[PDB]
Amino acid sequence: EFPRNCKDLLDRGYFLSGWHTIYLPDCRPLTVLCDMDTDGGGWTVFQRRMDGSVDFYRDWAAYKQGFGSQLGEFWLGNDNIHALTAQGSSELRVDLVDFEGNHQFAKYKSFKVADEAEKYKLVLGAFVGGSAGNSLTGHNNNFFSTKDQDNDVSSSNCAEKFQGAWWYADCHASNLNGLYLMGANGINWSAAKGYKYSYKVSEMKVRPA
Amino acid sequence: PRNCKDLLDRGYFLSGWHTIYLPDCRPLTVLCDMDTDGGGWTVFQRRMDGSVDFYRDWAAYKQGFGSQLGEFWLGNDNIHALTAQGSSELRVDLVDFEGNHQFAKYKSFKVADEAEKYKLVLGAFVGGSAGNSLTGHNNNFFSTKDQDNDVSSSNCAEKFQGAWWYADCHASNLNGLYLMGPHESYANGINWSAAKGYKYSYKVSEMKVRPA
Amino acid sequence: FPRNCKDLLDRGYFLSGWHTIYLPDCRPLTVLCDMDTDGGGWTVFQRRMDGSVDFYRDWAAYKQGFGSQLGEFWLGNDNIHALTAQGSSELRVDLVDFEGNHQFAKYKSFKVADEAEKYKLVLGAFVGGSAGNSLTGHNNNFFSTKDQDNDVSSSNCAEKFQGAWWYADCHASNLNGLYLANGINWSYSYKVSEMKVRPA
Ligand SMILES: [Ca+2]
Ligand SMILES: [Ca+2]
Repeated sequence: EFPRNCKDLLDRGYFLSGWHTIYLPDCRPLTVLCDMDTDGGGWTVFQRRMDGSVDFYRDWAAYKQGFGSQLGEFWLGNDNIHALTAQGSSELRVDLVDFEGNHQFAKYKSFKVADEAEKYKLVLGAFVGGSAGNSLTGHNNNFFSTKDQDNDVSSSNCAEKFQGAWWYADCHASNLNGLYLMGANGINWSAAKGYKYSYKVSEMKVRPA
Repeated sequence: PRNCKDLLDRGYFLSGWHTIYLPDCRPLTVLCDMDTDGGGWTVFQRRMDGSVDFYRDWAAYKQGFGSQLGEFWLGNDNIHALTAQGSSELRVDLVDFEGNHQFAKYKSFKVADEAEKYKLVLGAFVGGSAGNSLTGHNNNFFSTKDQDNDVSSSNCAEKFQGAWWYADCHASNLNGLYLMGPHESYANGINWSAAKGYKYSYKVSEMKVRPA
Repeated sequence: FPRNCKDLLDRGYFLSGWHTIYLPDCRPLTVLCDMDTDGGGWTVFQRRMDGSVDFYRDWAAYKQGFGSQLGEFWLGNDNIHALTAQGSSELRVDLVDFEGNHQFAKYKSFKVADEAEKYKLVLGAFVGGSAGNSLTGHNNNFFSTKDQDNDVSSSNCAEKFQGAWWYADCHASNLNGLYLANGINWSYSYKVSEMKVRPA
């Protein structure tokens, strides 16, 4: 019928991950990538990196709308992410695979992204656990920044300096939306300042708690 | 459409995911191979990079798991449903690490219902450059690490890390660990034996069926 | 209602992906929409990326289309003609070399005639692109396959360069040639190729 999230789809027999249309709070249809395999399944994937084929060094407008390909890398769009997390309580999961096939993850108790008027402010709950480490520690309430709209608290333009949009505060390292390095490689996710971690694949996803 | 063959006849010339309806009319999105050996094949297993964990339990293999964007096991209940009626042929398409396509084709293929433990009902091997690795596997029950149904004293699924229609296992199979060996051409990816004592490594595998 | 990827883009489909559009004869066709590159709304009719698909096929194969939505494909000459038979359409060729460098070639006008006209190439001016005009001087050329030689060269161009294309008097391989230099060639070897159209 009118699935409201990937969890509803999973309950309806959809055991394989894939794209499906779900209906947002205002019933706006949105085709999203459902992770039906990982940690119970029913996760709506809003970010995916895997080979650096997609340019993520985009402006505010692009991140607002979303960009990329369903066949590969993408950013679902901030308005969409806000819409997906505005209702109820949602948990955040970050799934990563290093360049040797090791899967690692990080999970957060609650995750919400405010609307554009609030600069897509990140409302992040407690770090639940995960082999990947808590790279988003202290990021609760950080506003979103893109190369053309610096809403971070650093003297440098974080989004430019780390070539990517994120919920920056006082930036010191690149993140999952940074440049996909080739020949550190891929993208970074580290909980320890001064130490980078290279991942080939990244997926940020949400599911009602 | 009740299968990919109906879709092919319907004009769907490109391989890809489409919805079909099992006998009970319950919809199921399946990967159709419309290119290989005349097209119309319904793919129930696909491996390509070892991104998906195939060391799963009976419940997992029963329902199916993985991703439409990559590796997956369509699900034994689904596979049974797809092969329960009439006669279906089985095709296994592999690609080694040097890009060479190899295959194995069987005259008839069917997976029994869960009641009969998804027993493999395999007809005659009709040829294929990949060799007949399923030789003498007909009537074998399906075994997963948690649901042991082979005719051995050991739990084959565990020893070779992977669910399969084991009898008395000897080597790994298409559902085993996707190895990352030091050598790319051999002892890498997944195994399918061309003949007895001669194992070969494959980077990609697809198991598919088509009504005969 | 959507007649092409531009219609889909305009209706909220911002991510590239496969969607159903309706051709002039109203028959549905699932096509790959590039919603990202150069304004988006491009209908991709050819894609190469790893050499997994055999492109050395006959007239019938190229006429209907072949390949996989999950990878490499040729949408089909009848479909390409159908997609460009009305109004004016732009052609874009997006390529990626073996190091990740994206390059492109863009043409102001592009159309593939019907089968009676041997899917003749109707190509407008080269609007630009980092990849250079490799289709230079191919306007009005017929499409040729290994079993249907419609070129002007004494030899069988499609066979000689193992791939179907709008050959004149062949001299090199093209985007529909053997995927090996590695990969495919465009007047330079590339790992990924996408040919796409959008109404102008
Ligand atoms: Ca700043
Ligand atoms: Ca046993």
